[PDB]
Order: sequence, then C-alpha cells, then structure tokens
Amino acid sequence: MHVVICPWLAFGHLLPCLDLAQRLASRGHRVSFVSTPRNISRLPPVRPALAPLVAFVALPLPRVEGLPDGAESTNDVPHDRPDMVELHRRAFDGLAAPFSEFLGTACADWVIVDVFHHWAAAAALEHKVPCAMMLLGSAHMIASIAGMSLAERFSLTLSRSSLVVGRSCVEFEPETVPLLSTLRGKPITFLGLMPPLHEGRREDGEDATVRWLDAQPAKSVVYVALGSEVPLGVEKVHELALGLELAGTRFLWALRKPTGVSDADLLPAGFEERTRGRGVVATRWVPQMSILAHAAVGAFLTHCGWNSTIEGLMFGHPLIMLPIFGDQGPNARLIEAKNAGLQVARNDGDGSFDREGVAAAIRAVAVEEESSKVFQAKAKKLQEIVADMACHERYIDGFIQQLRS
Ligand SMILES: C=C1C[C@@]23CC[C@H]4[C@@](C)(CCC[C@@]4(C)C(=O)O)[C@@H]2CC[C@]1(O[C@@H]1O[C@H](CO)[C@@H](O)[C@H](O)[C@H]1O[C@@H]1O[C@H](CO)[C@@H](O)[C@H](O)[C@H]1O)C3
Ligand SMILES: O=c1ccn([C@@H]2O[C@H](COP(=O)(O)OP(=O)(O)O)[C@@H](O)[C@H]2O)c(=O)[nH]1
Repeated sequence: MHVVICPWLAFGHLLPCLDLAQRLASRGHRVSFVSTPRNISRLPPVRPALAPLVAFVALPLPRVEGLPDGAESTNDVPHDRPDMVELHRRAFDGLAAPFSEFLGTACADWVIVDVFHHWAAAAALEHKVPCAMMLLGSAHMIASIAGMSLAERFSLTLSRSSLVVGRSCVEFEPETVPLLSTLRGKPITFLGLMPPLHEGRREDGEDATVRWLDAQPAKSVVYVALGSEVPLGVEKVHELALGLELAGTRFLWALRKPTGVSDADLLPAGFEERTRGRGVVATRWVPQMSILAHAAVGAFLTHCGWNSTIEGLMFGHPLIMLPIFGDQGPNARLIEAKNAGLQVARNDGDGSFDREGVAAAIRAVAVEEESSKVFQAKAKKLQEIVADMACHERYIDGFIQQLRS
C-alpha cells in the first residue's frame, strides 16, 4: 500500500508518526510523510534501507503576519503566547490547498491524519481516499472522549474520517479495550503501544547529560522532563526546583524556558549552586531514550505525555506525575490505577502545585523504602507488557490488516 501520514506540528506527534512510517516501510509498504520543512529537518534520519519507502513531503507553512520564520512546531510556538498559538493554527490551516494538490496525484491507498487535520480529511473525501484519524493515546483517553476551537477541528476531522487509531492494546488496558467499538459511529482500532526502537531515535550517547549519569549510582537519579511543549510559568518552575531540592534526591532535569524569563530569573536564587554535583538542569533538547535506558535513572518525574509514559514504563521506571493539559490527566490517573506511579497533589480550584507536594510525591515514589519498592515492582510488571517488542510488532501487522480491509 501507499500510506500518506500527516502528523500535528508537534514532536510528540512527529516522532511516533516517523516510527510508524518506518514500521510500515519495514513490511514493504510505501509512506509519504507530510509536514513542514524545518520540522522534517529536525527528525532522526530514516534507516538507509527504508530510504526510498519513506518519502518526506515538505509543504512550507504560509507566512502569517507576525508568526516568526522557522516557528513551525508547538516546541517553537509557546503555549504562554496564545496570540502566537492562534497565528500558528492559521498557518497550519493554510496547508489545505498545497495538501489537496499533493493528494490528487499521490496514488494513496490511505490517508492517516492527526486530530486537527480537518482540511486533510476533506481532501481525502475530495479524492476518494480512505482516511484514518490518529488518536495515538490510551484506550482510557478515547473512552473519556466517547476561527475554530480545538474541539471543532477535532470533531470536523472525526466526522470526515472512516477509522480512528489508538496507541494501546487489551494487554495494557484489558478493562477498556474490549468495551470500545466506535467513537461517535467511527470504528476504533489499536495499533499497540508501539514503544520506540532505541536505535531509531539516533540520539547522541556521548551527550553531557549521559556522561553525568555514568558517574551516578544505579537507580539513584530522578529524571525530570515535561515533553516538548506544555507551558510551565516561572513561579511553577521555582516550585518544581525547590520541591526537587527538598526531597534531596539526585536529579537530571530537562527544562524549557517560559517566554520572556531571563537565565537569571529562570531558577530560584542559588538553586544551581546548592544542588551542584547532585543535580543537573539542561535547558536544551536531551536524548530522552538514552537517559531512560540508563542504569542510574530510578524514578521519572513526567507530565504524562503518552510518549513519555510508554518510554518511562518500557524501561521499568515508576512515575512521579505532573500532568499539565490534554490527555495527561487521564494518562496519569491510568498509571496511578496500576500502582506504578503517584500524581503530585494539586489544588482543586486552579490545578496549582507547590514545592511540598512535589517533594512528598518524590519521597513516596523514590525515597521511602516501603512505598518506593512497591512502585518499582509495579513499574516492572508494566515493563513486561510495555517492553514486549514482539507483541507490539504483531499489533502493527494487525493494523496493516485492518487497513487492507
Ligand atoms: C491530543 C489531543 C487531542 C484533543 C482534541 C480536543 C479534545 C481533547 C481535549 C479531549 C476531550 C475532547 C476534546 C474535543 C476537547 O477539546 O475537549 C483531545 C485530547 C488532548 C489533545 O491535546 C492537544 O495535544 C497537542 C499535543 O499533544 C497540543 O499541541 C494541543 O495544544 C493539545 O490541546 C490541549 O487540550 C487541552 C484539553 O482541553 C487544553 O487544556 C489545552 O489548552 C490544549 O492546548 C486535544
Ligand atoms: O528534551 C526532550 C523532550 C522530549 N523528548 C521526546 O519528545 C517526546 C515527547 O512526547 P510526549 O508525548 O511525552 O509529550 P509532548 O511533547 O507531546 O507533550 C518523547 O518521545 C520524548 O522522548 C526528548 O527526546 N527530549
């Protein structure tokens, strides 16, 4: 088959979609991976053996008064500047005509589009190509669901699609998957957890963060990362920093800068001096797979993005969960229900957190002997399912069979 894949302009969508493209191309299918040129330039290279089976289709973002050049992804357009988010959604919707012209002569058997690709589902109808909507989260997230707002883009895309695709399996969510047939009349299929192939990410294993981990004792380091895009304002960065200090563990922290905050204001006065040698903060993209694979990392403090949830559990890390938006609440509650992590306590009213809730969550999951040992044993049980790479490949074969029918 020829499959056209159109991910949302966001690295938590681009990365698993490129992995999927390569898994289809491995079974002898052809893929057109459609995105914007700077997003494509920042992706890991395709295995040379799949090179002619994964065609990159670069559609340049239309210039929209005030959207900076190169600002192509949710990693470049900050959630704390909603004016710029809106400008980015306009640029995205401007891909409609270049995309419809491309699909016309693509000889596509299937279009696989992301949640906001309402124009791509419409092109699919125009050119009579079956259209699958990617909803590459948990069964629990999909059960919860069962210009324009995100809700209207989603509903329009869903209305124009014939198939909805989730990233889970009955083995991980036996209580939800057998209950699901359709999302608003559209058949649901699960292509498995599709945990990333470590090699496929092509990270630097000489990265300074990994060389720091090499000097730490086994299971001693709390890895802290909130994915590629969720906002965390400076007051909340300070509370997370002071929480990490109060719990007293070693930590490696991948931190994104809130817009308009200087290097001097970023972190509490003297925080880096007081934690020097015990903790490292990196305000750059880190090799998350090499970090989670490392013997020194014990617990993962995660925003519970679905990629970070799968990646954390596939290496048997118990989770300290700080969900920010979207599917992260459901993802966090799902893992808490399996006893493999604990949410940071939140105020009902604003959803805020403080240093003490952060510290208490780290202590219970990573420090207190009795609780920490239960969290590790429960994360290990989840790893048996999440890291069953053969099982997940069989789910990709199952999804390809769903598409031929
Ligand atoms: C993956 C997702 C599909 C989504 C579509 C809308 C949907 C969901 C919110 C589920 C419930 C029904 C419904 C219709 C709704 O709007 O209430 C659904 C799941 C999360 C979602 O997340 C988005 O992910 C992107 C990266 O992964 C962000 O670039 C984006 O910005 C998130 O959208 C965010 O949605 C949050 C929840 O409403 C908001 O708090 C946040 O401001 C918004 O950006 C948004
Ligand atoms: O510094 C970073 C931050 C994120 N990631 C990767 O980016 C993705 C983040 O996706 P997730 O669903 O966890 O969160 P999102 O960015 O969509 O909120 C995951 O595959 C991570 O391995 C990374 O490699 N380095």
